Amino acid sequence: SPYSSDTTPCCFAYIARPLPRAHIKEYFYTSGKCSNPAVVFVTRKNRQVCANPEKKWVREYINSLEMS
Amino acid sequence: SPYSSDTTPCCFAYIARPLPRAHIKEYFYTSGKCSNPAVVFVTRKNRQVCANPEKKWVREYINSLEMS
Repeated sequence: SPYSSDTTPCCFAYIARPLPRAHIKEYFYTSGKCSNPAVVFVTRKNRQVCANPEKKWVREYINSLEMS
Repeated sequence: SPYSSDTTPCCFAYIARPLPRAHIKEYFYTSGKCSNPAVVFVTRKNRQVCANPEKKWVREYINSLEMS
């Protein structure tokens, strides 16, 4: 992008415990304007969380999110 | 902080036009886990925007936000 005036979702920490996919409205990755590329889950309570794609349940949710 | 698993509001761009303080629920600064320290306004539509403190209306809103 050329220019965007909006806060960027940069995640640096990672959660060890998994989250309730049921309460996980949607998620998304983040990088470029950050220190490292990581994932970000979002529940219905506008709650954002940082998760690494090197986990066993993390990639399980992303794959269970974008199905056919 | 020791460790926090949450996306950080890092702003790098800046808006030239001012915003409607009336629709500006609240704002906050951002830095540390970012490239540069900047301000961030938030309207009732959970809309976040990046604003520099070197403007004429920006510091006007922050000062008009935290009054006595």
